Amino acid sequence: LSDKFSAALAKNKEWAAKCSQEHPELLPTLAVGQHPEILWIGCSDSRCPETTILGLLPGDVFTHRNIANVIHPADLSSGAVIEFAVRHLRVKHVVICGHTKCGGVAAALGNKGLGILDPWLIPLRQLREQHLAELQSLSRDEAVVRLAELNVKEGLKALTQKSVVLEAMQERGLQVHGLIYDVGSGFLRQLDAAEPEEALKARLTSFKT
Amino acid sequence: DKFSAALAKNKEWAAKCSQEHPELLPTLAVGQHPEILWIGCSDSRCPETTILGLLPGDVFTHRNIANVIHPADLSSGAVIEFAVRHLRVKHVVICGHTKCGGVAAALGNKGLGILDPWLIPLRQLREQHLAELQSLSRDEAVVRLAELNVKEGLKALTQKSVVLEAMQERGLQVHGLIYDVGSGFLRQLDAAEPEEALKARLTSFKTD
Amino acid sequence: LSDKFSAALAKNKEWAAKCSQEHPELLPTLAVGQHPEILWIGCSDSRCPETTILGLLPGDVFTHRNIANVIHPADLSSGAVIEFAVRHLRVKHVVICGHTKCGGVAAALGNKGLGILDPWLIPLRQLREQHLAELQSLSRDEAVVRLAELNVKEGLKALTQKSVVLEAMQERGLQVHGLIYDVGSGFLRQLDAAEPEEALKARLTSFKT
Amino acid sequence: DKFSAALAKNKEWAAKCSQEHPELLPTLAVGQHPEILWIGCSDSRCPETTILGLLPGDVFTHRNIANVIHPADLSSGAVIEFAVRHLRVKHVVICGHTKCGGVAAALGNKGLGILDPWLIPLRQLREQHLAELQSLSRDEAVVRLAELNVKEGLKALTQKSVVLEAMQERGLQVHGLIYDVGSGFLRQLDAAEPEEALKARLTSFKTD
Ligand SMILES: [Zn+2]
Ligand SMILES: [Zn+2]
Ligand SMILES: [Zn+2]
Ligand SMILES: [Zn+2]
Repeated sequence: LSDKFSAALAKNKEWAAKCSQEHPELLPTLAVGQHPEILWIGCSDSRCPETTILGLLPGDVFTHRNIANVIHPADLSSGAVIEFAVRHLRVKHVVICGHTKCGGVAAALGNKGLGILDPWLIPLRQLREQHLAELQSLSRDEAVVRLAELNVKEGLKALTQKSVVLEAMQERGLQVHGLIYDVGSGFLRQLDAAEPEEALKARLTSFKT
Repeated sequence: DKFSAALAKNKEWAAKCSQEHPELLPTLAVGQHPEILWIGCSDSRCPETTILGLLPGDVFTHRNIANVIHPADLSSGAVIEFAVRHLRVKHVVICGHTKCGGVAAALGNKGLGILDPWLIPLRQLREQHLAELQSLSRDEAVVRLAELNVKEGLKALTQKSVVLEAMQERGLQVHGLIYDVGSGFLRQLDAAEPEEALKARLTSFKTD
Repeated sequence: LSDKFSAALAKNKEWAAKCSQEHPELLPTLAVGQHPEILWIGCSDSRCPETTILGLLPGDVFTHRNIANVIHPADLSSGAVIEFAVRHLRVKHVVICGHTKCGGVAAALGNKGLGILDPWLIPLRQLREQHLAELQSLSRDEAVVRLAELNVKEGLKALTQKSVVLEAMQERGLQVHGLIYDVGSGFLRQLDAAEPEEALKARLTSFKT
Repeated sequence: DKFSAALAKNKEWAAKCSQEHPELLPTLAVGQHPEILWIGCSDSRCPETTILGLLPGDVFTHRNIANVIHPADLSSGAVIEFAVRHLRVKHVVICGHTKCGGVAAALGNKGLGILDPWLIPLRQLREQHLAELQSLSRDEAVVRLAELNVKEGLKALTQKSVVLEAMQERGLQVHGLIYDVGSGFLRQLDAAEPEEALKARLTSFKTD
């Protein structure tokens, strides 16, 4: 039965042939330089390929995907992506997308040791501690969704606790957005993700350099 | 507004998926079973699922600046642990690309703030291969250092007990590619190491 | 003659001579194996050498020192020290020691960009944002002290959001302590670092493996 | 017991310091001017200020498991930036030591949880030098890998623009030591590199 790696390289050649036949200017024009307007921070989960689920093309979405779309404030991996997207490509939108049935969110609600995943998941366990009574009042499936939403909202806070982001929000109206992707339906939903404007004033004072 | 345009295109895409693959999304909701972990660049021109002609559920994905594997990076570390031990992917692919902004940054000497520590592995390869890279044009050096970065990434990937375990226990394979953003073609890298190399790595890294 | 490095190697040999003369069994007995009962997490600040300011000897204090004694939850540097000290050496005490006139705490209350220090100092700026009204109500010098104390208390919280620490606290009565070192007087003062008992219960539920 | 005993000994030490160095604490109350950055092991037997016969204010200090320099580690990165750029230390010392638990862990094949990613650089040196280390006794291998770790750390330390700038601008020096926990003596390591090596590093790492 088929080697999925070999099958993928053959499907890549078919995709390159389709590009050459249907849109022969697209890839050569993108090779001159990318100009995406969107930074996507989402989960590595194979069911959440940003460009496919958004109905977009190569060149549209600058992408970071990690376990459970977690923003550790001092993580160089997300830190370097955000610096490059915001300062160098000047994206207009930063999207943090969580998803239903997230294995990283579910791991954080369990109490099994998962080796190197344990430090990675600490931010999710911090949210679990802070919201423990609320999460215990929900079904397992509702708790995984609620913690996924709380994680997206906390990530948007962490994202704005960066001078490069606050500068872009003041200079060009950079927007930040929280989404949940429903792996069962294919639909994205927006999170309210409200903060008092008081919140951003304190953050500006505390973080702009 | 590209954000509101993308949400409208998402709804259209999800509706079309329900009509043209009616079993896909409901079966994916039960559980993912991807056979491939892709480690690639965040570059907007390298969306793994589209360039491979695949579907949602096929590729477990990590994308960062210049597809760099720092040995002790928890972000790539956690992805590799989850993909290899929990999802049991059969393939790990590191994919570099032509016209990589991270590779180009590393060949320059401009300070880029938080990017500077991130790009150290590329500058280590630049130092190690300095005569070879200086013998090339800037455009040729950006390709060459992209290739050297993929090959070094495959070494870093295999200096992990979780990977070495899966290679011996269940035949996990690792692969290096370069994506040409101008042609849409993936090229396989030779990425040769003597078998002697994996023996010393097993001794040095595999834990009980 | 002015070279502090060569002067330090000469003073090292004088110190080795003093050990051989005054306590000839000490270093050979320590060479058999270390048994410190204290893990110290302090600032790199040259004024805070733990073994000297505690009046202790080599072998007494397992030590981590970093900029402003910051505990990033997912930092492998502090993570590995804590794992080794708590699980393998079985220390009885973990001390987080902040200090007066901390340059890292002062940096976090300023708005100058300090390159690679910026991500490192984010937890201090998070405390600044959370306590902004309180810190703005104080003099510059009082704010530097207050933020230094808030940083030690936040570090003790981060330290207990680790299964290895919670396990040792329950199984063998490991204790954790917050101190401030006054660089001008040489005195250590203890911080209260009391938590509502609800807090510790939720942390056990949320973090113990 | 030992915690309350240490607080009482602290007060006695501060009282004795006021009598035997009456200018020291009042000068330190206002600031610090150490000329040395020490990067050493957390090992309780390697307290830098004590083994150097120095005082508070003399040694800006970073201690971690096995004195490992991960190139992109923000913990060591932030210390080096602060010491070199802001305090303008004249010397950076990396000190390894005999009977190092982290070095010994890297030569074993037991899984140690969060220590495993931390110890990768030691296992990379073990792989690179495997034949040489297998030719030695356990005790000789622990010393040899400790020395290889100090030398690799000095390379990582100099692959930083802040260090290279200080070396060129103000003659910052870097030094590798091994501390013998049994004798109390520091030994200097030869730590030779072709001058060719530092030139390629300057080209590859110094920001304009
Ligand atoms: Zn997920
Ligand atoms: Zn790239
Ligand atoms: Zn300090
Ligand atoms: Zn050691």
